[PDB]
Amino acid sequence: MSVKELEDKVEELLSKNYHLENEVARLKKLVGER
Amino acid sequence: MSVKELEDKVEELLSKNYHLENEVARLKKLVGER
Amino acid sequence: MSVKELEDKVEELLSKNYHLENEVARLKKLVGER
Amino acid sequence: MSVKELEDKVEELLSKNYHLENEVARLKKLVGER
Repeated sequence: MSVKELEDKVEELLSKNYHLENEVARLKKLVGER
Repeated sequence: MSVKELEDKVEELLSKNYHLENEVARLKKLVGER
Repeated sequence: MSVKELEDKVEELLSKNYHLENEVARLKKLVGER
Repeated sequence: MSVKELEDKVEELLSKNYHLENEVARLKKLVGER
C-alpha cells in the first residue's frame, strides 16, 4: 500500500463521486421543479 | 503528504460516495427507473 | 440486513485494513533497524 | 449500490483483512515483538 496507490484511489473515488453528482442532477431534472 | 492524510481522504470520499449511491437509488425509484 | 449496515461494515473493514497495512510498514522497518 | 455488490465487497475486504493479519503475525515474530 504505497503513496502512489493511495493517490490513485483518491483520484478514482473523486471521479466516481462526480459521476454520481451528475446522476443526481439528471434524475432531479426528471422529477420536478425542485 | 503523509500516508495517513491519504487514507483519511479515501475514507472521507468513500463515505461521501455511499451517501450519493443512496440518494441516486432513491431518486430512481421516484422516477420509475429500475 | 439493510444497505446502511452493509455500507457501515465496508467502511469499518477498510479502516481496519489500512491500520493493518500501517502495522506491516512499521514492523518491516524494525526488522533491519540500525 | 446493489445488496449483492456490497456483500461481495465485505467478502473481498475480509479476505484481505485476514491475509494482512497473517502477515503482521509473521513479522511480529521475525522482529521478536510481542
